[PDB]
Amino acid sequence: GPLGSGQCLYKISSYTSYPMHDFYRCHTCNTDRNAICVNCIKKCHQGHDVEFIRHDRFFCDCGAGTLSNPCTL
Amino acid sequence: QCLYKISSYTSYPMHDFYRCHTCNTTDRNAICVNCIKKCHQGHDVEFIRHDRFFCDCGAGTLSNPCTLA
Ligand SMILES: [Zn+2]
Ligand SMILES: [Zn+2]
Ligand SMILES: [Zn+2]
Ligand SMILES: [Zn+2]
Ligand SMILES: [Zn+2]
Ligand SMILES: [Zn+2]
Ligand SMILES: [Zn+2]
Repeated sequence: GPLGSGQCLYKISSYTSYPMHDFYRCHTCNTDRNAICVNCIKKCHQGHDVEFIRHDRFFCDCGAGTLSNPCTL
Repeated sequence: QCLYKISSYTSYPMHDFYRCHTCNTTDRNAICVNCIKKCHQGHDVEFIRHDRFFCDCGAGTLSNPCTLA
């Protein structure tokens, strides 16, 4: 298998999957964008207009090449 | 004071990034501090701080009170 595909945890995928977290935004309660935990979104905002959001602490749209201009770094 | 205290735990799980409203072809983008300075100089940028465990609902910041407290 490719390098980094073993089952020892000292491998790249352990580090790149680690700094992620998920939360919800409720657009029904609004306009300053809020952040809501999963338990509250399911119980406190049942039937509301909700949005799932996943954050990667180190992800950068600029360096990732998703913006109109290429990253200068 | 000793660092083994509640405030150490409550300050730890935070991270910050920038949104560039000038570069709006990617909606709700996330940009690092180095890129916002060198790649988006003069753009309409917004600093955003997030706490992994913060919840506006439980915090009482929304119109209705939280039902899970
Ligand atoms: Zn909550
Ligand atoms: Zn709501
Ligand atoms: Zn950049
Ligand atoms: Zn970047
Ligand atoms: Zn920009
Ligand atoms: Zn976050
Ligand atoms: Zn709640």
